[PDB]
Amino acid sequence: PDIFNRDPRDHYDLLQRLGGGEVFKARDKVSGDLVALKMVKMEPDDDVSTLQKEILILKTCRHANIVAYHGSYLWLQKLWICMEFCGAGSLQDIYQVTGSLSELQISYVCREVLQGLAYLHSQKKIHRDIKGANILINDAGEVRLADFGISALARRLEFIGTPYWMAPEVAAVALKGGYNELCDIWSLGITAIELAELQPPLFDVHPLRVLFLMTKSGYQPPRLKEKGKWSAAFHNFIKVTLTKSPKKRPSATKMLSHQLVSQPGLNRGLILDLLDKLKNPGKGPSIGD
Amino acid sequence: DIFNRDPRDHYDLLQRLGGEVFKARDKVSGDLVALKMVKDDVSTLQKEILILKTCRHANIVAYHGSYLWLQKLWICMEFCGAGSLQDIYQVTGSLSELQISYVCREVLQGLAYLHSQKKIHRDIKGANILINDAGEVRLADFGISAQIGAELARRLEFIGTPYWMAPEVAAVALKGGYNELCDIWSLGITAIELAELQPPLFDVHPLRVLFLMTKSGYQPPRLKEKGKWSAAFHNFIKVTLTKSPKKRPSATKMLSHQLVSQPGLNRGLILDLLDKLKN
Ligand SMILES: CCN(CC)CCNC(=O)c1c(C)[nH]c(/C=C2\C(=O)Nc3ccc(F)cc32)c1C
Ligand SMILES: CCN(CC)CCNC(=O)c1c(C)[nH]c(/C=C2\C(=O)Nc3ccc(F)cc32)c1C
Repeated sequence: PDIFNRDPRDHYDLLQRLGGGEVFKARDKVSGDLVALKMVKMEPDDDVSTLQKEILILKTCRHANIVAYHGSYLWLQKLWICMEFCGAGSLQDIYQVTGSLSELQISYVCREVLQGLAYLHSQKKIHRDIKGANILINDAGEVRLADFGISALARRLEFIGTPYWMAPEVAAVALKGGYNELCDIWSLGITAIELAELQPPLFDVHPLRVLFLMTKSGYQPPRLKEKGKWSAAFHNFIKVTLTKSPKKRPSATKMLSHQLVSQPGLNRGLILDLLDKLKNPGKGPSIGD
Repeated sequence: DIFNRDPRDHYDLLQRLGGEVFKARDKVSGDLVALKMVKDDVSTLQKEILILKTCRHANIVAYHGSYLWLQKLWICMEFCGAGSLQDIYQVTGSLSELQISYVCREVLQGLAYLHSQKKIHRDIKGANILINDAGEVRLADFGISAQIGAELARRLEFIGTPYWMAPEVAAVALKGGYNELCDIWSLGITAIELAELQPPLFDVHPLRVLFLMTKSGYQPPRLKEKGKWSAAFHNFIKVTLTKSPKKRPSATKMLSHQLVSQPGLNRGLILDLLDKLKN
């Protein structure tokens, strides 16, 4: 897992707090390469073997659409995860300045996220948290999924020995959990709306009320507010990723052949366009020269 | 309702009932009680105790108070002289159709109440159904039912933004992926257990049973010896054992079923069983 009991300041120069555990911009002391350092506060009763396993899940990822992992540092009951630095931050950080993404910019992001998701799911990993805040953009306009599952089955293993009085739905939860990797496909459909509208659907509704409505029978999956503005391909992409039944929701590899993400002309240049907007968001210079 | 003062001060310890539950006597009133001894978050502990304390119904064991001493938690509960139905049938053998119909009615009254309080028992079985000396039926928690409910309520307060969650993820975040109707199915299995001395598939490996239950085309269990039981009993088993929880009847709905609504269902049927237990 490459977890070093050393102080991270020995190898890296902390530069600036990027966000919030806490993420910092850092420079490699020998090469001068920019990295990101995610600091996670560890409690004393935390199990070491469980931390090594979680870290190794990140370490064993070798895909272009998942942030690269360089190493980890355990010092002062604080874990420092060293990863690929993505200059433009998250898509949430970006759209909060630029406004709504265009249909082609979203199509390219969805394609890149789906490539990341197809790889994770083929390794039996579930991101579990796909949203604008967790999709990073580097200076080249490239898309990376941030780290997942760190400091997040054993309880469910206890009941497994006595299933004889269990209802079929309880037995299904006990054996495979109440969800699988297809939860990420639904989260990506919500993310595509988020990128188009600046908010996920029902964002103005109380957290608890949304949870209740989502579980309530007759629950209708979200849809894009405007119609004509978006192609039939984009509306269908949202409709199929937001399939209510996970038994009917398509896999990431199935989605990769969808018209919205398989169309020609989708490249990081679409994101470099968005980045240009980010660099100069306000109006041009006034008469005061 | 938890105290730091050692329980031996209020109660005289008696014989171990099952392990860890103990029979005990109140030092001032002489009243018999049962003490559940359990060997860490104080927020989750208070949540568990409150679930037990707020259970005030004639078909649910009464809570008296709790004691935290030597890192051990002693939960003082109402005493039921005949122990669990499991303890009983391992001595008497099979219950009759009328004794089962009476137990099912009493359990359903206990469940209708728990379900009305947004509580789920989650471990309905012969082992968790107590019988007192007067032939009355009380639902109990030998295991970790209140712990599960408390742990779920704890996870709810710490549940992050829900807006990107798939509906199935929302269901586990909100209620562990199922609802109160699981108790209805467990009651269906318990009625077979009281009739045959074991739930269906008891002889089959638990991993194999889990795979069998989660497979497509899984047939709900049925009573083995069909001619021994009435059409009403066969039907009660059929409807409580509805595979889909969308079609499974509620505890209030089940209380209007012929098997449990019929006259001549009273504690006298269990008194006959208890005398058989003493014979
Ligand atoms: C809070 C205000 N911020 C201004 C500094 C908003 C803009 N955000 C920023 O600058 C920013 C930048 C430039 N990078 C990141 C984050 C990460 C990065 O590079 N690799 C990672 C790997 C994993 C991970 F989980 C996060 C990151 C942010 C938040
Ligand atoms: C296996 C046969 N054994 C013979 C010695 C045990 C028979 N069983 C017995 O004696 C017995 C008696 C008389 N009460 C209980 C249990 C409880 C009780 O009264 N209130 C509760 C409240 C909560 C709870 F979680 C358990 C009990 C048993 C096991």
